Amino acid sequence: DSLAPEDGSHRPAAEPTPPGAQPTAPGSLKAPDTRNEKLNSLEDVRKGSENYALTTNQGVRIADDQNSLRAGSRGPTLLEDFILREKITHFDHERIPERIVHARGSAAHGYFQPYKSLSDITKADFLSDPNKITPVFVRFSTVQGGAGSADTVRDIRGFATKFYTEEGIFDLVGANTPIFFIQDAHKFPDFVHAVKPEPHWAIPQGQSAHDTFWDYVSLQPETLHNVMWAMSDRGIPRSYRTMEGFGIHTFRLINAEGKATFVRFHWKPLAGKASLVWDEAQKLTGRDPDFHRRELWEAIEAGDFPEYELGFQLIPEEDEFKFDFDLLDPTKLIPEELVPVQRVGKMVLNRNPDNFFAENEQAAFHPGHIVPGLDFTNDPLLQGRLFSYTDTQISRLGGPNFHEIPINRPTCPYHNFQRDGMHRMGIDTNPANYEPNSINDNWPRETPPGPKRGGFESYQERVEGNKVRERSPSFGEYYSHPRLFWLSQTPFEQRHIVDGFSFELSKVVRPYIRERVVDQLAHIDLTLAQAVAKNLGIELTDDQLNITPPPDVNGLKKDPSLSLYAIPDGDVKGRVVAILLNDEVRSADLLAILKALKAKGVHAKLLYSRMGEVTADDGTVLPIAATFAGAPSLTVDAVIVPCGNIADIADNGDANYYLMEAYKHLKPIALAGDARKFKATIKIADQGEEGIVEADSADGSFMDELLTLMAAHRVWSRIPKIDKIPA
Amino acid sequence: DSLAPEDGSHRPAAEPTPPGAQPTAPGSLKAPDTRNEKLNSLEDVRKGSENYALTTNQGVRIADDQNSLRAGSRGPTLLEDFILREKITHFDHERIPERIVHARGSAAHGYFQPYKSLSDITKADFLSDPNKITPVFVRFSTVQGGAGSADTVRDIRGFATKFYTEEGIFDLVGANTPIFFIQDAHKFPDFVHAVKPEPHWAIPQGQSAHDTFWDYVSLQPETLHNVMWAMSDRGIPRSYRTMEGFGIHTFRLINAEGKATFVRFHWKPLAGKASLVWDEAQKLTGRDPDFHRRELWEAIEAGDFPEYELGFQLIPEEDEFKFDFDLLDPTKLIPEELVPVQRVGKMVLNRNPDNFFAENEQAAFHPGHIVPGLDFTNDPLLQGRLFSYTDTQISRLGGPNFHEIPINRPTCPYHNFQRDGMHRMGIDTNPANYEPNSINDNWPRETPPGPKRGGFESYQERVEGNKVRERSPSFGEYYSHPRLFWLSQTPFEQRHIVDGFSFELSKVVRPYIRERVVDQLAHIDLTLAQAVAKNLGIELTDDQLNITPPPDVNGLKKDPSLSLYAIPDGDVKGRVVAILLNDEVRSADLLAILKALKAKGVHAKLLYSRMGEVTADDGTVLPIAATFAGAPSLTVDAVIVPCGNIADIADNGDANYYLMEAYKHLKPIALAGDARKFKATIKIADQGEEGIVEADSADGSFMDELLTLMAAHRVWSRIPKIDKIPA
Ligand code: HDD
Ligand code: HDD
Repeated sequence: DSLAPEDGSHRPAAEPTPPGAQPTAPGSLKAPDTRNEKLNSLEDVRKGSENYALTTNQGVRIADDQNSLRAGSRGPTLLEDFILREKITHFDHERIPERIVHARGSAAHGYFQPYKSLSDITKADFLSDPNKITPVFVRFSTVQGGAGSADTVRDIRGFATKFYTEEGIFDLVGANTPIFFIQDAHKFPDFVHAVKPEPHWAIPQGQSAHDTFWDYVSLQPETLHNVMWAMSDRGIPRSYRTMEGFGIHTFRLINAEGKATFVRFHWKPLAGKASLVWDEAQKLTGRDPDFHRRELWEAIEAGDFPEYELGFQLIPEEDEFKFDFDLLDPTKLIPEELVPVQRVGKMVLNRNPDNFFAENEQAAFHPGHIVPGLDFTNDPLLQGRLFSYTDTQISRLGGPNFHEIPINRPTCPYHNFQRDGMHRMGIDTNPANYEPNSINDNWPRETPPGPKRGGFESYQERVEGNKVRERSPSFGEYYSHPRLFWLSQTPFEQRHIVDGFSFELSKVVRPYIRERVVDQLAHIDLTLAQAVAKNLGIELTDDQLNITPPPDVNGLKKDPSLSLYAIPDGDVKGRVVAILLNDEVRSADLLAILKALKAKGVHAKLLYSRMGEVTADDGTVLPIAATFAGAPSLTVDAVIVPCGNIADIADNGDANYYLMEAYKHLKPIALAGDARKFKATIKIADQGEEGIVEADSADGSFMDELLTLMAAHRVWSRIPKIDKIPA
Repeated sequence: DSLAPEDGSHRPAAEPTPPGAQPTAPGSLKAPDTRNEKLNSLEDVRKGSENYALTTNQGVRIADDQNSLRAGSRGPTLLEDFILREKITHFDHERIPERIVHARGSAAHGYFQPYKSLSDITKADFLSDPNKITPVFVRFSTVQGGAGSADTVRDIRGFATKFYTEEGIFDLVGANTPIFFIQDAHKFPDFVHAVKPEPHWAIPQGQSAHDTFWDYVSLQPETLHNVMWAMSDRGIPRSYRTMEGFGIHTFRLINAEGKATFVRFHWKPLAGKASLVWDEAQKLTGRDPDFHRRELWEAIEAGDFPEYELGFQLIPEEDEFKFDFDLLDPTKLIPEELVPVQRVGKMVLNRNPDNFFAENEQAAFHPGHIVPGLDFTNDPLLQGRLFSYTDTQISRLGGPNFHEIPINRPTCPYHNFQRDGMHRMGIDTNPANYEPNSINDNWPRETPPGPKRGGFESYQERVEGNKVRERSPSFGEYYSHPRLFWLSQTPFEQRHIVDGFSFELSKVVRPYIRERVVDQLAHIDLTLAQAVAKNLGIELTDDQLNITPPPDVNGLKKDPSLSLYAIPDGDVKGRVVAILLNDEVRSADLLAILKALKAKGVHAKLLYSRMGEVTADDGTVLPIAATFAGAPSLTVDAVIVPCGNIADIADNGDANYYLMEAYKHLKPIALAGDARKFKATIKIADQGEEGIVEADSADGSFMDELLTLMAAHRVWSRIPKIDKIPA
């Protein structure tokens, strides 16, 4: 019975559409023409549904899927109802363990291509030819929260890319900050337990603002550098598209001649760097906990493909010990002023998955999954990571055949003498299951190392030392990087860092813990220490006021690449404007607005006080995306209020608060005609004010002003005016 | 090392302490003298920590837990480091599958005691004597969200009680609404999948406001009744302590004579019925996603034990067919005006767990777990539930030995011939592992049914009919209960229902689904349908305008027990008041304020613009609990602003907004002396207005008036005033 509407409006058009225009859908139905080798290789397991009979898992057609089998229609359910038990059994066993860390993540498919051959420095096949494309699957995530936690929390973000290369899978498993909190993997469980929900009551979710995290940080100064990044606006990115990606550790590139080059991996967001502000981010976890997941999926459906530039920081083997920090210390970043990021290639994410569980939830990424031409280093965090990502999927993905889960399968050949394990898919026909063997003539065979298509051979690094459980003495420096980071931020970023620490520490119940953290801040910078201390009602002591600042990092007093906003990098394509409608919209304003927005690739969401439709002054029927309360200003980048019958929304509480919220969160607001009367609500400026666009109508000049504001992301000059507005 | 602070402030006092005064802690440490048989039985597995050496899982002392073993202090990590590998292995496999539904839940220990023997109607041992104390373990939950999802979402709430009886575990697995959405267990997966995050992208979390839920609802009218409950304020409870509890299904009570009585289980909140308002609940999912979990824990730590009264709806076997609706239909409630709830006993929750994962996450509840004196019915939803709850823990808790997990273990004896299975703890010495046997003289033995301590025998219900997959025709009525619920709500409750539907339907992207639900509502009540339709810009057709309303339920045109607020049941103990401080507070007001609150067990939180202290007019040093932004008005029940230097916070946006938010969410507000200046922030006239307490000081009747408002929960007369106001 229950069928599609007559008009076929149940199904989304299979073409790129702006966010909100059509219901979202599985990637292969939304963009059937978007292909790559990995996507095509998944065709063996994709299952359709249209025009097929409903069946059991054993292929038996079901006649009645509305009822259990029972003795009489008001009788007991019978044990022989195998249709019911199969259906319930499958339901009862739907869940699989979520990831210990990074449980909350959003993923997409894409492709990578190098700009030029990198054969002089590496024999890795995927970086050898500019016209050789490598399919990717990328998963972005948060760290602390469960798979059901919110997206816009303050946390580090994970940035994992699976490269399906012709010589094996390469997983580049990184983050959105260039360092990690700890130095040795042996302490991972301590750090993670400290930041995770506390053990007695399992609170708080997706928040570091609790006693145990700050206790750990206070006793483990090595965490301060990544804590600085977390407390900055880097901890609350606007989108996965507008954050940097870093592999954190120093790895090696190995060329065909055997030369090893130290490398640190970077991802540069081609959409620019952009973060939310704390109040916005926190409120957004409540208004839309799926904001980053939704934004990524819709960008891809709209053709606004998340694009990243892969970059390498290359350090010659002879320069290993030439910085004032150890290259193998993952709490230490390599300043771009010292070692520039060389551009390597572009990564484009152009298709969403079909089924989240099957492809995203089951995907297994592991930093040990390298290929010939790449190698590890002795970074002690990286070292311990190699043990963990293979181990963990034995329970998470049920066994050692996790490489056979469709999303994890290599697109290149794979043959070995490994057999069985739970849910073995591969049916091996090889007479032998061991080597050496004569019965299959020793196949599959080992392959000597070589310039191309060779077997993996580890770089023969000289190892010289006693068996010790000891931290390198060169890792024993914890304040210089934190301070380099602090001094590289703009004044408004520095305040946001202050506010982040002050907010977090205010949630720490034990006051001595707050004081210990403030003491640690005094070893980084007294201006910073004092600003936090004042917000906590703490007085720095005389000894604290006399702590000598840490040395500069190899002479650097700052490095602007560490700031999100010091150097403009603002792209408006893919951003969204909230348009506040009224019941007699001036169609001339609306036309100029959409044309201008369309030219720059900026989307629009038409909002009103109710759903359904509104008719403009020229009879144009405008479908309403959401109500003012339904899609808060949190969800958009700027707000436009066109002229029309302004008296319709002039006394609307939600319409007024929409502007106050956007204003508080430093977003550009544009008011046309009688819409300028909303200026009173945001008690500010008579003549005008930088950040607020105004004119008698919405024209070319009005829209160019707004788009220029959006290019700079937020109106930082308005900071001084926001802490009086009651919003 | 010796890192605790000399002064012992790291450790919370082991005595009842109000919320926020001390760091929360594991139950056995916070309240060591609070015991019961189950808590004492868990002593064999409880593990301490203080004064013990740090070891591996095999008992080997660890010398250095900061480092991995490597060849050289900057060398590679060695495979022989078994201390590293064991610690990472345990960490790597910490997670277990979350529950398929109700993954998000908060639990506590407690006890139950009947008021009088129920031997005349049931031979269940736990109800046979008023002096018989039964230890309980209760878990409250949401339904849709994952374990890391938020607490104050709009959803049904789970309410599961594990009764550790002398004759077996009795699990009463209910919810906070008297009905469920579907009629037959075979459609459970259908309904759940429809409400859960959509499969392509896994959005949205913790919400039924999406197309697939409303698609299903519109095609399955049986769901309308529970949908009505969810859309009302019942879907967003103030706390687990202030919601009702129901078993939903009609079960049987069996006495010693063999007589069967139909019974529906009820839980009455002794703190009363109380819910949030939509905007507060949604915002509160952002400001504190653990609000219910925290509130439950802290109430128990303050000694404000959640107390519930078990009640029975009793229906004689001869009255099975005397109602308009089928007694076995779970989408139908039994109106208390027809069948009164008879008070049976009291449940007190007085101790939190020690470890959330071990006790809360691994607890397994199942409604098939009944004891002699209770029995099932043919309710088709219940029938299928009996299959599911044993089945699901084979994956969730790793096997069939899940009753051996400490929290799940019976306190009474258990002996049988079941053996082996993963994680087998019990070491059986019985020579026989089968019955009948002679080698152990047939022990353990079967026990015949009898008045007390006898074997389980099912009630010999007559079964007659053909083997059919068929819904009983008596279940085919879908609108009369929904309508009864609608008509029993107050006008502001009805507005809130209209608002829930309107908001949820606005998040449904396909307009035709919205229209179809509107068509269903028009079968329930025209006023309701029209109001929702208006908010969605949908016009009812003339046909929809003349749909004749469903008949009354057995002559009833309303039943006031179905309303949260129609019949007052306001309890103020355990509620919390925000106190907006200034830098020269009038200490006399503060003393009057704080003592009046303490007298009624109402908690307070002293807030300010920063942390630290503030000095009152007489030099009294006031400890600040949180900042205005740090503990938003969403978390409190009322706000008081004492006299003092009001100009200190008068132009503080946050303080002003605090009052705007609380005013909007209908909470009592009290302003003393110059704190009346804030009236212009909330637009209060000079003469005052109901819901706002105001006077020259906090003396006389100021606190009694404020406490009367708190007793009535929220100021429902202010609804019309909140319409405008930009907050
Ligand atoms: C020693 C253990 C260890 C340590 C020291 C790290 N983690 Fe890790 N992390 C794991 C143990 C692990 C894990 C336990 O193996 C996980 C979770 C489950 C999974 O599959 O892998 C994982 C997941 C995981 C993911 C999610 C993969 C996904 O999206 O599926 C990311 C992006 C990171 N990690 C990145 C980091 C960063 C950049 C780290 C340091 C630089 C780091 N990990 C340290
Ligand atoms: C046939 C399937 C079935 C049906 C029709 C129901 N559920 Fe259920 N229930 C599940 C299958 C299940 C489950 C999959 O077996 C769960 C998941 C986790 C578990 O242990 O039990 C569960 C758990 C579960 C819990 C959480 C126990 C805890 O806190 O651990 C609550 C309170 C209930 N549900 C309540 C109910 C009620 C009031 C429902 C309707 C009357 C209902 N469920 C219908």
